[PDB]
Amino acid sequence: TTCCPSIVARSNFNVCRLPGTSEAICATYTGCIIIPGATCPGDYAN
Repeated sequence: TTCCPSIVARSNFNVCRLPGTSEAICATYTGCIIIPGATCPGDYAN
């Protein structure tokens, strides 16, 4: 599951993913995170 710290970060993440870039690279690129669960925390609400 991906969780993002802000709207901007999510929007950036989604563009990063368009060419097929791995989630892990898009995460470090944007500040979004990958978690094994489905429940994003309050400080990664977007």
